[PDB]
Amino acid sequence: SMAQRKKYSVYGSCQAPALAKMLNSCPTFARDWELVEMEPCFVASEEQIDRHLAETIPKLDLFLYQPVSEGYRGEKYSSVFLRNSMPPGGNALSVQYMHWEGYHPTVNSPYGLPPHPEGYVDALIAGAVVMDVDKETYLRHLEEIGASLRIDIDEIESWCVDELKTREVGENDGGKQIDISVTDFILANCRQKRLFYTMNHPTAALMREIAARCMLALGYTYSDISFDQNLDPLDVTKMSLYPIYRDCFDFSELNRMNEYQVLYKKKAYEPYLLEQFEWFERSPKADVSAFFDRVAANRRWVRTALRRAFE
Ligand SMILES: *SCCNC(=O)CCNC(=O)[C@H](O)C(C)(C)COP(=O)(O)OP(=O)(O)OC[C@H]1O[C@@H](n2cnc3c(N)ncnc32)[C@H](O)[C@@H]1OP(=O)(O)O
Ligand SMILES: [Cl-]
Ligand SMILES: [Cl-]
Ligand SMILES: [Cl-]
Ligand SMILES: [Cl-]
Repeated sequence: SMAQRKKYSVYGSCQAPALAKMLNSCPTFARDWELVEMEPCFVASEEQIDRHLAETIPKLDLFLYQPVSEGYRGEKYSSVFLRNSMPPGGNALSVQYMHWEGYHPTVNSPYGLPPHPEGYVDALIAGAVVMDVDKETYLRHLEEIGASLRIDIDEIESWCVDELKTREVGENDGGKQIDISVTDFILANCRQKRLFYTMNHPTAALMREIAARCMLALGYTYSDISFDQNLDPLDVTKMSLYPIYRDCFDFSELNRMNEYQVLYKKKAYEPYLLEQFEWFERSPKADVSAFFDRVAANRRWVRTALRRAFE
């Protein structure tokens, strides 16, 4: 019934609690399923993950999860190890980890550098710092950078799709193919609808879409699927598209590059980008260079933009 709904959990990145929130907002889903919450992979403590292996997972009818490698934090947090503890007759369905750099091709997260309080940094700025390009020069060249990215938009999108398709194979989930994905949807809609606020924070529209695919995988009909349209669980931070590049997107509005939102606060694009320079200049140059090299290695358009703007 209702006090006798089946039990499910959602484990994975920050997208996992967001997906549970979205699913719970569908009355037909909520009629059948009761959430038992699991902390996501980046925050679960050892005590918490131990408890979930012992007490949560063996009681689930459904484990919706994103692939998480053993190398991330250890076996205990890995999707292979967690799903192994499911009871007989339980169902474990993998859900795509949604990552897409196509709106903000200059943005990534620190590797080998201190964590940034906002979680994201502009990697092209890191390259400029290494190249001894001054912050004022960079700010005067935003259009040249955006023009380069615009010329390269198809290459960028092709790579973004390939990264998702490669991950569908599930190497970080013991070689199990990902059950539930939205790759074709993302490519087909990305220029028409804003699908990501940051590379790994889907907007409401994308969260609804993936939640819908989960419901289809569970055997619900298309007509069963409806969500709270006001839910936008990953809206904390909103990266701004660069000038010129932004005009490739149907939704693009204000001010020659929009303000950023970071941790729910608005920040004008000029001070935001100047502060990125200041942040990188605090770290050892060798480490900033290692970071930029790591980002640029498989992202041709990044070095191309730096060269076209600053050579
Ligand atoms: S909801 C956003 C919360 N943020 C995070 O969890 C931090 C960023 N994500 C990750 O570190 C990983 O994606 C997690 C969730 C821990 C899973 O890690 P795995 O070891 O299982 O494997 P991944 O392939 O998911 O991650 C490895 C690196 O690859 C980046 N990444 C994932 N997906 C893509 C796509 N499609 N394109 C490019 N890069 C992608 C991850 O961010 C991660 O980056 P590193 O810089 O190597 O940490
Ligand atoms: Cl059971
Ligand atoms: Cl799809
Ligand atoms: Cl924008
Ligand atoms: Cl060229």
